[PDB]
Amino acid sequence: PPPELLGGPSVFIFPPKPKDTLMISRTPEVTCVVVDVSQDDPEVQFTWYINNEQVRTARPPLREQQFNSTIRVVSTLPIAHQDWLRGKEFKCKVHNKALPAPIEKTISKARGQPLEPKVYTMGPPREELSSRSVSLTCMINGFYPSDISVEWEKNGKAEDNYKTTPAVLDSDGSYFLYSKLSVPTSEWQRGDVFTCSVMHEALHNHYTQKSISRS
Amino acid sequence: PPELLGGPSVFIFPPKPKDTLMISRTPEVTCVVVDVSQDDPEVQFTWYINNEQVRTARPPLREQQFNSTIRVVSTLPIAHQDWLRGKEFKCKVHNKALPAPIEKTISKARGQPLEPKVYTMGPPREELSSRSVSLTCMINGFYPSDISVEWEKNGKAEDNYKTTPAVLDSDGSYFLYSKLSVPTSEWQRGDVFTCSVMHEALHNHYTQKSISRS
Ligand SMILES: *[C@@H]1O[C@H](CO)[C@@H](O[C@@H]2O[C@H](CO)[C@@H](O[C@@H]3O[C@H](CO[C@H]4O[C@H](CO)[C@@H](O)[C@H](O)[C@@H]4O[C@@H]4O[C@H](CO)[C@@H](O[C@@H]5O[C@H](CO)[C@H](O)[C@H](O)[C@H]5O)[C@H](O)[C@H]4NC(C)=O)[C@@H](O)[C@H](O[C@H]4O[C@H](CO)[C@@H](O)[C@H](O)[C@@H]4O[C@@H]4O[C@H](CO)[C@@H](O)[C@H](O)[C@H]4NC(C)=O)[C@@H]3O)[C@H](O)[C@H]2NC(C)=O)[C@H](O)[C@H]1NC(C)=O
Ligand SMILES: *[C@@H]1O[C@H](CO)[C@@H](O[C@@H]2O[C@H](CO)[C@@H](O[C@@H]3O[C@H](CO[C@H]4O[C@H](CO)[C@@H](O)[C@H](O)[C@@H]4O[C@@H]4O[C@H](CO)[C@@H](O[C@@H]5O[C@H](CO)[C@H](O)[C@H](O)[C@H]5O)[C@H](O)[C@H]4NC(C)=O)[C@@H](O)[C@H](O[C@H]4O[C@H](CO)[C@@H](O)[C@H](O)[C@@H]4O)[C@@H]3O)[C@H](O)[C@H]2NC(C)=O)[C@H](O)[C@H]1NC(C)=O
Repeated sequence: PPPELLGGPSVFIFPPKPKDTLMISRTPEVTCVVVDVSQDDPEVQFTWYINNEQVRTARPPLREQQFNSTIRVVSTLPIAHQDWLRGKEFKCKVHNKALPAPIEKTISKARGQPLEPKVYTMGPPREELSSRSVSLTCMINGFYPSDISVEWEKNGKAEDNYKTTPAVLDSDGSYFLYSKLSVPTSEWQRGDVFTCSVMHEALHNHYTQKSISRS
Repeated sequence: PPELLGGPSVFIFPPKPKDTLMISRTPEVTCVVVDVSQDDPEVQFTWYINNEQVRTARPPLREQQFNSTIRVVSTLPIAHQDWLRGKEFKCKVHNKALPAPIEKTISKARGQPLEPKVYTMGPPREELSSRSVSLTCMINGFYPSDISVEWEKNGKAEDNYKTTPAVLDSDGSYFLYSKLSVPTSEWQRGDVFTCSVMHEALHNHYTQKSISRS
């Protein structure tokens, strides 16, 4: 017994990944997803706008049959990095015969003066040194907007064994988060250097890093 | 199960960890019904614990919404141990517009509870030139994710702290960090600050860790 789809399709819009918007070598994209498209009225057209001016995307929509007997259609719009970072509004309008009227969704970066992250590394608590692994902490305070990218390296090589908290709204309207890298105690004790790297739009060259090793 | 488009929807919410973990408080499970129509405003709730029907003394609260709908809230006070021992709480929602009653269930995450490891860390040396410094409480290795974290100075509750959501770690336990912002002058003169944690895996459901310059 398939869905009745009495309301017709629904549309959702998604922002680009922060790392894509912050790296010139990458191509950030805004994405418009349409769900609950019926087999009977399967055709979907997208119109894209930037600040209410129509733009073209050179990528045809991706159409996918779903388990619940519906169709899902995805339109992707590659954008200029500064269009996003300068706060322009991106709009997608969706056309479908099952719709009483075209559906519009809009998205843009959070408004307000960007504020630079202050990045700090902290070593393992003394209590932890007796275990097989220790925790290295990267504290990242005072940034805005919340869009940010955090990674860890060792010897110019990416580290994988880390977890980062969601960004948290602080009392002054800025955001903070922490990232925790788990490393073998032997690596810490022998003097390996670990680096927290951060990308955010308010940083010079959108990049900063802070290192830490046993003293 | 027959789903009505535009009809009411139900969401169920767990008790607050601090309520569950303090014998003096009363934890409650909450059932919220939204998109209730003006034409059919009456909503009845039935509650169950492990499928045994129970009564709540709390009449449902009906509230008009800015979006022209009605929202109805039902609160079920529960025994601390019913939550902590993993019983299933079920709310069944009755409304004339619904083709069938809507049911939602909730229970504590299953698995051996694991005790949080609590650590405090002082401010980065770089902050010392500022008018305020950040004190960090790192809390690792706990399960389930239900936890309460506060800060004190001597014995009084502190202001100006924020705590991250719990994050799922690589070994399936959870961690979080809490940040307390204090005047640099207070830190420099050796004031004592305390990170306090309540979690079901702790002895007496409580532990704390202090931090000061000396
Ligand atoms: C039949 O089966 C269908 C398929 O299963 C099913 O379709 C689903 O319908 C749901 C609604 O009925 C719909 O639910 C929405 O989900 C939103 C989030 O979904 C993202 O994450 C999900 C996992 O949690 C994924 O499953 C989704 O695919 C989606 O994944 C994201 O996709 C984007 C675009 O691809 C992607 O970004 C892009 O990534 C690429 C790389 O791949 C590049 O980097 C691009 O640059 C980049 O653009 C993300 O990576 C990816 N994210 C993740 C996590 O993976 C959710 O946000 C929606 O909630 C909002 O709306 C509801 C109700 O309207 C509100 O109650 C709720 O509060 C939310 O409100 C929004 O909140 C915002 C602020 O927080 C606010 O700003 C917005 O304004 C506000 N929105 C509005 C206007 O309300 C929503 O729940 C779901 O996505 C569908 N599933 C899929 C797979 O599409 C269908 O329902 C079935 N039909 C029937 C009848 O059963
Ligand atoms: C008309 O207007 C109404 C009112 O705005 C709209 O109703 C909304 O509908 C949404 C869905 O359509 C629904 O979204 C779900 O949200 C939940 C989480 O919501 C919590 O957090 C929100 C903030 O982010 C709040 O706005 C919500 O009110 C809710 O807050 C929580 O409330 C709890 C009970 O009061 C409270 O419990 C406390 O702790 C215990 C309870 O037992 C103690 O007793 C204590 O006393 C309690 O206070 C929580 O602490 C409190 N939490 C917070 C953070 O404040 C979300 O989980 C859920 O997402 C699930 O499902 C979606 C799919 O829908 C899925 O994508 C997710 O993966 C996930 O599984 C829903 O998104 C809103 O909650 C709801 N808003 C309200 C106010 O009820 C209507 O939608 C509007 N109608 C139309 C047509 O537009």
